[PDB]
Amino acid sequence: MAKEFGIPAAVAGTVLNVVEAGGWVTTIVSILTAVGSGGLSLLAAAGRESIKAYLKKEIKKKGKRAVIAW
Repeated sequence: MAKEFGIPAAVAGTVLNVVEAGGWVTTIVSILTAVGSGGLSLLAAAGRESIKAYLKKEIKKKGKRAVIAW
């Protein structure tokens, strides 16, 4: 999230913790839109897939720590 979208670690970790805790898509969308261009770019990258499901799969694929770095 940091390297490919410029999203800071504190925001990225919050978002992924919300994902892992089973939080709401609305919460994730609000945080990402509020962080600006980087969050908008991550939302764009998800395509039509729920941003929650997309990040959940990224965590399964790479591990949470690496998703934060990404």
